[PDB]
Amino acid sequence: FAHLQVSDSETIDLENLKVYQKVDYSKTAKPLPLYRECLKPNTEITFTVS
RNA sequence: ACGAGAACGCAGCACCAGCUGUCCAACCUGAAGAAGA
Repeated sequence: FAHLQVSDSETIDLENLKVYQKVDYSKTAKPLPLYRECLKPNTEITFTVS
């Protein structure tokens, strides 16, 4: 990494935003208090990482 | 009633002329918002 040059991410789309619920997996799908807006699927982002 | 008396070592004259406090040098190195809210 100290000889690698990782860069930032490029543009992430604005029309691909979709709020989602966080759920539990332990033998039941009980919702959890914290929610968050997220990014909807089938979105493509690009980089320039060499 | 003195080898004496009288007699400015004084007058004119720029410590001055030319000369980059410059040249080289990355404020740089190493470091996830996860996690049982």
